[PDB]
Amino acid sequence: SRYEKWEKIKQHYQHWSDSLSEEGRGLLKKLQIPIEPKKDDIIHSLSQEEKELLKRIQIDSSSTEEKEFLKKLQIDIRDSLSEEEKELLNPLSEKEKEFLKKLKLDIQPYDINQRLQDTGGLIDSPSINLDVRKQYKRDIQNIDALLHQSIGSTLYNKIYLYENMNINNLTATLGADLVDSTDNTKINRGIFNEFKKNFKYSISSNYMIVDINERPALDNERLKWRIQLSPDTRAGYLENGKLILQRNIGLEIKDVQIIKQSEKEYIRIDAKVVPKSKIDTKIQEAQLNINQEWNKALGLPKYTKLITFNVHNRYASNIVESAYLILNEWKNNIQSDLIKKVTNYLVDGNGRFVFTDITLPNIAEQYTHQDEIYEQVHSKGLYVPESRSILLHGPSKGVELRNDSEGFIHEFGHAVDDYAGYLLDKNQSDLVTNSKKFIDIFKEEGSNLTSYGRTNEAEFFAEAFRLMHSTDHAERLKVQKNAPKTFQFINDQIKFIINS
Ligand SMILES: COCc1cccc(S(=O)(=O)N(CC(C)C)[C@@H](C(=O)NO)C(C)C)c1
Ligand SMILES: [Zn+2]
Repeated sequence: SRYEKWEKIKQHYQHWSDSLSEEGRGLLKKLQIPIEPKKDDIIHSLSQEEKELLKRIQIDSSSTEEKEFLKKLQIDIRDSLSEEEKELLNPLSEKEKEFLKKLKLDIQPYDINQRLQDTGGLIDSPSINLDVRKQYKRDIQNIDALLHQSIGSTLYNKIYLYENMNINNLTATLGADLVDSTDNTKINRGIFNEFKKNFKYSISSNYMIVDINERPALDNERLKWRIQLSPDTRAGYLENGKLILQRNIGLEIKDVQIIKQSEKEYIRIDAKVVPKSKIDTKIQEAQLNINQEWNKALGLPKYTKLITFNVHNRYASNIVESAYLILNEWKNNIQSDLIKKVTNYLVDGNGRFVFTDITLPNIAEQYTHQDEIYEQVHSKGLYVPESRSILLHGPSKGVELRNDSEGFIHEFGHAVDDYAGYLLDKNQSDLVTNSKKFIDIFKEEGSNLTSYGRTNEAEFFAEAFRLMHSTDHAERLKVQKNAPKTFQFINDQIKFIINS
């Protein structure tokens, strides 16, 4: 019985609940309901030239919510003028982006669970204001102290706990086409099998909030987790039949099936709570294995640390399994000599291929070279010349690209750009796209390739490189055709690098 099971759990935690102080309850409430920014106070703090700038700016050219909040911000600023003006109003200026980069630090909500997920538990990551960073730390530590009572040896194997979830949260890449296009009540059997094949374990770095009784799905809640706790899993009762689980727990995926609820298809994920260290072990074992493979394959020292698994979140095992596929497509589409030469260069600078489910501003390969948070970047992928590293963020959705394999190759094009400029002058060590020859090439052919390739010389080069190494024959030819100077320039650098 649903209501019986509910009361039985509430009872188990009744003394715990009644013992909560005023600050303890408010802390638990603040966690469930994050404190949103005050858009009135934000707008008030802007100069009226910045308001006009924020009024007419196309904000999506830069999170979706950040753009949605800014659009919520813009709409609130725009609701004082004409109807005709608003209907009319419906890359960036370097004045515009430079403005948004500083505005991003003022619109961040105080969200404990989000701070944990983004950092993967590494809350000392210098990606937010120090004072706020210390505030999260106090709350998190205090919540840890609150969640001290375990589920117990009696209840752990007599109950199931449930969690409805949006697919895009795990990976927005597969979430785009896991629902059948022809029939949205159906799940694409193809993607499901791959999804199921690579999900063997999961990690929760924040506080999971689960339902005692299964709640009917909302709009984009196509994932329905069924969780069995372990006897010493620490938790707390929340009002309206919910449990808050301790942070830093591991989940073994026991079964992934397609089920039917109300003539619509959902994915059920059965998972059992295990020690997080047990899963961290499997991750570290996988990290050492993939490095052993690629050290031999690349002609590198046996113990070279090149590939990093910075994995802390709910779709952990796929981040691991995707890195294998990504590097394989990378190996297949790029000359082995171009690869070895450039990779050895990265290793000289103690570089890494970082595959992670935490946000890039919280990746040490970035923030140790980027002190200003307004210069810190989150995106699907990145190349950081200061650390000679490629960073790839699994969960997020990427701009204009299909899979992550194309994303990595694009990032590798950045390393090629780097290495080309180094060989050109080993004392200056600048990017070859900063050379005047390529600059003029960009001024001409810079608008022929992909939309994002129009951003700058470095980006144009990377996009060009990616398309020149695509599996699609047509897109290789488009570069050779629409950007012949760029096409030849890269082949020049590739020849240059190999013959070193
Ligand atoms: C499905 O994955 C797609 C994907 C893979 C890798 C990176 C990204 S990206 O973040 O959108 N991205 C631009 C794209 C076109 C490479 C970043 C970038 O120029 N890196 O060097 C750019 C925003 C800084 C997306
Ligand atoms: Zn790029």
